[PDB]
Amino acid sequence: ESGPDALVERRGHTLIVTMNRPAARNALSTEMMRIMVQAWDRVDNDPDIRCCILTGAGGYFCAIDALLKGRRLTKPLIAAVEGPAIAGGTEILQGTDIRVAGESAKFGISEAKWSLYPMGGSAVRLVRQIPYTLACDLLLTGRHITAAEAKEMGLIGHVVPDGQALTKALELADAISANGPLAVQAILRSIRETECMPENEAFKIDTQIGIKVFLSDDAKEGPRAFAEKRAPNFQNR
Amino acid sequence: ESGPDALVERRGHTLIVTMNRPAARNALSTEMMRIMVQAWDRVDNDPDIRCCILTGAGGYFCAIDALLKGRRLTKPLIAAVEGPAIAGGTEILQGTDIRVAGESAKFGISEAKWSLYPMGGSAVRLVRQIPYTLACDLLLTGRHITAAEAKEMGLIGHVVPDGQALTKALELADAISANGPLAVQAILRSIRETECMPENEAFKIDTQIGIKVFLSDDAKEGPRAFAEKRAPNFQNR
Amino acid sequence: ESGPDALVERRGHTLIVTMNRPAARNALSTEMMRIMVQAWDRVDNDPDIRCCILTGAGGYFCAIDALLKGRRLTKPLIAAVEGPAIAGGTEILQGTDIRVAGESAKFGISEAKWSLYPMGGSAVRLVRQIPYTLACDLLLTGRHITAAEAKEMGLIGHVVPDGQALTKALELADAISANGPLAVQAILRSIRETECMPENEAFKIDTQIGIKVFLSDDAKEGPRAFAEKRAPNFQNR
Ligand SMILES: [Mg+2]
Repeated sequence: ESGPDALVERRGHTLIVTMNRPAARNALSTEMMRIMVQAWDRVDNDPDIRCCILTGAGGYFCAIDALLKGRRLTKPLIAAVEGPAIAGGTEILQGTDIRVAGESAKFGISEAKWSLYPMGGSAVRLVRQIPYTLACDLLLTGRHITAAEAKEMGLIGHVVPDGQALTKALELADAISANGPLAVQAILRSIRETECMPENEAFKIDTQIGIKVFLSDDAKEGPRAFAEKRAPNFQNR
Repeated sequence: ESGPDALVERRGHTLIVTMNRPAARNALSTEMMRIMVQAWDRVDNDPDIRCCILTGAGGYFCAIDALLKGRRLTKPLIAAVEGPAIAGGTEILQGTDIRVAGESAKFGISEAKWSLYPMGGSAVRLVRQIPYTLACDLLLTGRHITAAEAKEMGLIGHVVPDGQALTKALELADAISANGPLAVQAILRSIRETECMPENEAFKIDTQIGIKVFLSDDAKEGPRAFAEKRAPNFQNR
Repeated sequence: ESGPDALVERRGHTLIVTMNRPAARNALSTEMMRIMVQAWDRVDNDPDIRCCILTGAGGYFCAIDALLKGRRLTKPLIAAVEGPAIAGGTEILQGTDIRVAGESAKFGISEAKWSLYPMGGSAVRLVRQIPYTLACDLLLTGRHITAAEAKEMGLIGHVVPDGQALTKALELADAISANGPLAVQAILRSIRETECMPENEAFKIDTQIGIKVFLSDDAKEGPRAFAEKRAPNFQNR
């Protein structure tokens, strides 16, 4: 209806991306997606950004690519879900790392009800992120579930009262942003680089990623801060 | 004891396969397995079948291949488990997609207690379908668990009062059968084809499978039905 | 402070390894790690050992390699966790198969708080062992969780009152040790050998491992014992 189809805001080291078509339940638009991709590039390219939050306006969530298919942000992405996260909203959710929902949020992948296909990658990701039979139930029946059920399935990690999803997400982003950005981002890189590698092969990649972190200046600041019984002040190097 | 070792029945678009040796707790027989494999071929070859249900007779579950090892049905398979699903019964369970159990059902892989090995593929599948340490507990101790515990582990998705497992399974099959068969079956195909592929490689397979669905006639009927605010009438093309 | 940095004890077929630096919250030392690796070799080389338990002394857990990175014991390993299992303790935990914790135990991977990296392999293993978003929460925020929360996540399987973790672990080891060691160890071998192999390829490895078990003398003793309605007496051959 009014304004840009996605808003981008900054809060400390956290970049907040708000899908903003509330009159259309934040249904994806091409302008919404262009704003999202450039925010994604901002997250990757700005060393001052340590965390990203994805949310929707107007009591809905959503009902280089869109749902981050073929691309994943190099910094942590927290979903703050209020209200419906159906179809596109649940596919996007699987491209986020940490997941908070309001109590009244709903999840579901309804594409097959209309003989459509989930193009956002749910048929690849969902069985890898929650127990197989629970994933199959969602993908094949297309039924909608509550936030409580989603947490029970392991699809999200936190359920908060309605309206507090963004608040809790910002608490989590504040904890991430206070951690060493080089460590946080190396962990993500390892998770992605080692996917579907048997662990003896994966450990070789993971060990080299880790040793690189230990060679940083920030890896000296962390221990110094702990010995000086004070909070660390990381510089992304 | 009496009758064929497996019964096959039709209910709408759903084919129902009933392991039928209740005097022997539906222990697998070669005649039971031959009847199962030809029912499986019926599911795959009959475009009118959109869903399959596997259950057992007589208050037991079970206590191209048997437990669908080396072969998986190309259409969704729902387990309706009443009573014991031990050893063979829990291996078969892992070849099904959606899983309903009566409250008094029991699960377990007891082979190692007798220095036997689970030949139905549990040592491959189980750690991939539920959390690693829960899978290890089952496989290495051989202990039996309740339906409630199985749902807690993510091994099954639904627990219903005793005797209602098939009823709930038929509700779920009715929802699947009302969905677009080309979409439902492409999702399964993607899940199977992309297994253990890193997601950037998997997404290429998954995208092509999906686009093929969108090119179908049924993918036009689904949206037309929604716009005409009516239920869709799919033709498997 | 006093005594060897790790104790090794035997209870029937079970070898018990106790990280023993309680004054330092059982923080890993090089002497602790040397004692652990030789105990590991004992587990692998002694046919009389059928199960191993890893625990810590003094109401802490821990706060060929250390956390079994690059190496895994060929026999089942049960963690008995009392008190803090932070950082090193939670990485080690992921190299164990069956997991018991006292009610007051705590888990967490805090490395990133100090811009350090989890060198024990958590960035590879954790997302494979529990739901993706729960793993990401732990690894990226570094926050600590209770034993109840860990069981909810699927990170451990059993929560017992404080002080009873080793007792429950010994119950579980007794059940494992009574099972056929050739079967138990083949299951582990299959799990490890088939990791990240698509199941149709994995099943070929898993079938050959299993058939080898069935050719053993113990695979005849198990059925004979059941027919003689008596407990089996396995000889690891
Ligand atoms: Mg997995």
